[PDB]
Amino acid sequence: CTAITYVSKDHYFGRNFDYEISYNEVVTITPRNYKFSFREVGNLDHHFAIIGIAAGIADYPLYYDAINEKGLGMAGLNFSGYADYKKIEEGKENVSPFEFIPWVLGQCSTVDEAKKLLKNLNLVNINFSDELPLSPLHWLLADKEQSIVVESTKEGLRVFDNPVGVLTNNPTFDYQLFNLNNYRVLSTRTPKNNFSDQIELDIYSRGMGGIGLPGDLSSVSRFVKATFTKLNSVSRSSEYESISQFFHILSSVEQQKGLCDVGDEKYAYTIYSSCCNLEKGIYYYRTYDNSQITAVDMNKENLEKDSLIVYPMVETQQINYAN
Amino acid sequence: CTAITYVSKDHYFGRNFDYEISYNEVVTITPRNYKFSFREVGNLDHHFAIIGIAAGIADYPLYYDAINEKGLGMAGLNFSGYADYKKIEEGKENVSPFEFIPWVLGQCSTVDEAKKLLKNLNLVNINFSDELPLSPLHWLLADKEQSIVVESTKEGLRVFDNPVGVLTNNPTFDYQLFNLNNYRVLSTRTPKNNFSDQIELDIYSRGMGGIGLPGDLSSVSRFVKATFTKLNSVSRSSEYESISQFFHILSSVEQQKGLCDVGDEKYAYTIYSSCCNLEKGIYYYRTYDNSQITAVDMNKENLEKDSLIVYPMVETQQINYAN
Amino acid sequence: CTAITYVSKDHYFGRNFDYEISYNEVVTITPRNYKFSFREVGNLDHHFAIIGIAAGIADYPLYYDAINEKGLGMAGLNFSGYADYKKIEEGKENVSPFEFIPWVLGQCSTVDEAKKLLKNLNLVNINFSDELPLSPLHWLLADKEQSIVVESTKEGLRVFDNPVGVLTNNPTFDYQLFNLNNYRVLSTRTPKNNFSDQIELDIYSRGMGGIGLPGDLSSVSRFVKATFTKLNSVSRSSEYESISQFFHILSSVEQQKGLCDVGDEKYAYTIYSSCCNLEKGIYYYRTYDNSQITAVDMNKENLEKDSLIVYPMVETQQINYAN
Amino acid sequence: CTAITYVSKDHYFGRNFDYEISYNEVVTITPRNYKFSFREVGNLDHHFAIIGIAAGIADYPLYYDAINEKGLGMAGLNFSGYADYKKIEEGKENVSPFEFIPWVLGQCSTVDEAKKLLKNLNLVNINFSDELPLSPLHWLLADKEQSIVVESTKEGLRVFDNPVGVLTNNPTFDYQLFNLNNYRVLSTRTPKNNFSDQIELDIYSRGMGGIGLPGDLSSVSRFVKATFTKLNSVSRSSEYESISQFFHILSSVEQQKGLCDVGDEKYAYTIYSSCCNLEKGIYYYRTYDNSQITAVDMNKENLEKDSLIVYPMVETQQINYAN
Repeated sequence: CTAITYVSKDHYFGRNFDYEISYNEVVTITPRNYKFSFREVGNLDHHFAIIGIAAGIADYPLYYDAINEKGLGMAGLNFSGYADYKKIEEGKENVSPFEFIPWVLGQCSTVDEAKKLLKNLNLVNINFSDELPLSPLHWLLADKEQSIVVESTKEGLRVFDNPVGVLTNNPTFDYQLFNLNNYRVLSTRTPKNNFSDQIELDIYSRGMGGIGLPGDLSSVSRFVKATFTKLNSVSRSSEYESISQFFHILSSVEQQKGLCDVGDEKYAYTIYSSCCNLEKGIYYYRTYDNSQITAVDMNKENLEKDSLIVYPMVETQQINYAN
Repeated sequence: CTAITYVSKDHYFGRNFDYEISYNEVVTITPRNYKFSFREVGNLDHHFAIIGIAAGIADYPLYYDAINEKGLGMAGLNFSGYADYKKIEEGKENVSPFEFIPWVLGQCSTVDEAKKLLKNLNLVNINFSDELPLSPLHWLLADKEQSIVVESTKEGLRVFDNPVGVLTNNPTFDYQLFNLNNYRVLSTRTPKNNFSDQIELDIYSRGMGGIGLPGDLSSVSRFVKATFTKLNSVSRSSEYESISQFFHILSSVEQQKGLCDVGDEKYAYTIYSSCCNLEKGIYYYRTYDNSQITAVDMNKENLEKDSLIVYPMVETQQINYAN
Repeated sequence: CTAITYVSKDHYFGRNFDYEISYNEVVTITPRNYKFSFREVGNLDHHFAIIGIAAGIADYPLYYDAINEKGLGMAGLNFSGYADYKKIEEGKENVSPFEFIPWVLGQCSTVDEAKKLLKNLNLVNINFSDELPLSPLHWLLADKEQSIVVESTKEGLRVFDNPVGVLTNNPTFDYQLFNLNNYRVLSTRTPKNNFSDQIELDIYSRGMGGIGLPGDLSSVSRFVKATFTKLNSVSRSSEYESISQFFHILSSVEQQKGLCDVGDEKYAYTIYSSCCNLEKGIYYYRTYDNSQITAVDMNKENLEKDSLIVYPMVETQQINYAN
Repeated sequence: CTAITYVSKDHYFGRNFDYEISYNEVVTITPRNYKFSFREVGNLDHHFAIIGIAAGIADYPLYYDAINEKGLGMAGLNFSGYADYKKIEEGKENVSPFEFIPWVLGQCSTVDEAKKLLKNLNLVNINFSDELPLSPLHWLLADKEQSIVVESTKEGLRVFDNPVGVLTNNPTFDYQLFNLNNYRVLSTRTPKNNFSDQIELDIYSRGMGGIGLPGDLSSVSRFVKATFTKLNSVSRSSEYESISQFFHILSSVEQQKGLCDVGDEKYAYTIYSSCCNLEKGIYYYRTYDNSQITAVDMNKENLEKDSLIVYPMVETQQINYAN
């Protein structure tokens, strides 16, 4: 998985969901008066509306990622072997990983607001159900001002500022930023010949600025490539051009089927790619086998309802036969 | 640019068109009785029908790439500094680069037929017009059996068998092939710890078998990653699944605006990406700002006509507003 | 700087000293009755004998690295921007970094003995003199059983077990070990063609198993190359063949004059390379401009002396003229 | 193998010889009246004196490399699968590769005379004996002005100007030179942060300008590292500092025992490193097991004699015991 933010005119949030098997992913709009019950903290009976993609195997919205009506987005990504969830701790706000996105997005308008709520957080090892045990995750949260990473590990809980607005998988976010130092030389422009002024070296290609940028599908490589591609993307003139650019950023680190064998010829691939406009509350998406962008507008729903609004995902190729 | 062939059940041919300014790219079908006049060789009043994308110019189909009704595909890719076109040479079939796609596709049903035709070729330095001078190019040709590469350089004209079915830009195809030798260790599977049996190294990420795959936008790196992506790709035989995978291959090496500055913030990008089904004579494309796949099927035209049939490209996002 | 341990039959400890200026380096034997007066802990009037290279600018052994008569080694290596030395701390053994090698090598026979001593350590910010401010360092220690790394950073004092017997410069040892994870595929053997079984790739060179191994003079690169070369070294068990292999390992990551510009054409270079036989108390060294190995044997001295025994370093080429 | 030239007042020529077995290497001086009989060309009864290292497996001087008394150097380096020797061709000068160093060095004082002598060369597939079959080789020749590469391949005989003064093993020299274009950005100085101006990247280590330089033992990687290390080396004009720098260039790309397994745990290693002063006729060398530089001065012999003068190689460490 790779989550990013991107600023064009509006502000965007979204991610590649990379895995070897799809359950029943659905787009779910959680309206304001859908009651959020939490196992160990106060229930939010009235809360901010939420749109995200979720696992369609429960009556509760099990969001992989989501934005709320106030322009704050949040995404969980695999953090296998690194995630550690705790026992209940008296004095702390005890929240399960499965409840975590509803907990933040339900009551925070901004990243700064989330940073305060996170001050007494303790992420507790409580499964949604016996059938559906907790996944190991870390989180990126973002609004139009900034983003942060939330990592609960053996050492404890850390909340980092994200100066690049990108997150992938392992390892800890401090290592991911540090590894960027190794790439200071990369550029969008043709480099000078610094190798030696004794020989003429020929600029035989465009794009030599970037040689060194890694192209594999590992978590660190994808973080570096995604970061370089996002930081150096142009902004665009319209909504349609902007989400174009955004999906180009996500394509840069997507996982094509056949390339990432995780087991007995079992293939991890980008099952969906999401792009969310934080100002407009629109959840755009593509899937592996539908390249057309689909838009689900949370503001077209009645956000005062008390029941989830659940749309299946458009999964088959949607082709424009033009002649 | 990057051009590839791919086989699922059918055989597919297509390219990324990578340049810093879009002109008037249009899908153009050349029917069988559109007379081809050649400046220095014998005319073809009747020939195979062709579909491809061209520069949108009334008087002649100036193709960047195309396929014919017999399942032969051909594309010109940039080859700046390496391309060399020749004086008229007596006893040769003297053919300009701008005429080269119509010359081969017009009378060749297979790559083998192209091989025999190319024995007598001399590519000559004649512009289409004073306003429209030749580009430096080389060519990938392909059918359901094989692909070849054609390079006219200062040393002369070579025809290479292309065992990987991929072409990008500079240098010569022999170097490009050789360089793959350096990537023998890349894998779709997790590598063993060969580094030392005295220490334990942790598999902290998925996709570590690809580490060392270049991810930059230069010509050689794009060649390596397209090749690795194409050769290790998997897909169902169904059409939608197959073109989906093909477009993911092209996505793996596309150029995002902002990342390749070719001189004072003029950015090279993947203006369009094509995929052609050689068996069904269908030209599918995406554009930088339209992610939906568009199909133009040469068989729905009247291929006995003698005028160009030109379609504007669908260039803005065609989005499914699903709610 | 790079420091390594190595086992053949005997156990060896040594380092490359990589810097832009020489501080009158000398081989110094500190005999047993040379009184150590520490600024904040108790004096050691009788201690283990020590042999190392030191800065010959005081009648005090200002060691860069050394071993003692009981086969324990210690080396200080640049750690600039990461090292943090502390205020005097109550209930701790407050040792200055300039006293640190004497403190440990004077009273410990083994790494395990050093580990106990290190539990109570606080490295204090006390300069040898107003004319010689403290250097930012971190330390490798080693005996015939194991090696450890000591880092005093802003977060505090950490002692690591060192599973590879190598250390370089920045960053912290945890990153350095984690980064090895990236090189799991490197091999001493020709790799299989894993890229694709659809194509034949030629083994055009010996040594292809190592492709990916970094060759630059940076701290992480040098850590990776010294680790791979050390762990994959072979040699027979004789003294000369063992130390030969050891200097070959150090040679792999030495810094050639001209290649590392630290400033205004100021060149950091490997001023010396050391190899110490822990069992025999022999300090072997080469220098940039003397490729011959020189040996100083601690045990040929009167170790009951009370004054430093100082040998000049042979720093001009000692050539065998065969005719 | 790696062969280099280097200039620092005097002009130096030299090589690493890398193989997994020894053929009793000796320094051999061939005096002016030692008769060279050639199978297919005219004998040299009188010729220039030569010094070099040879396989001590026959009474004929089977030089791996050598220099003559006139300042011209020539070395044979492994070129396995690339070298191709021919049948005798009427109207050529037909020379076996075993004859080639005596043929050239016997009678040329400069690289230009070598160029003229080479114009009609045909390297013929004729063994020294039934017992010693030819080795597949290419050559570096150098004098104080320039160096050249000679490659007889399946496609023919080519002579290249060598603008870097470096040669290794496979592939052809034109690819080796072309590949340097890929490393145009490497620098001896710390690069700026081109990655992005939006974030701060720290210079946590010295030598970061070199990051990307390959450090493995393969033919292309050593060519690239030897080239960067030679071209950026800072020259001291005195003899000992000059040969000292030279031997550090060759150490940069030496092959350590255990790291290059050529099959069945048989290990390729730098058996010797040579540095020849062309002006003075001195053959300086080190071996894998002797770090001290040994020097053989051709001009101290009676070069008017007619028999070979052999200096067996020193193959124990020559340790300077200082106490």
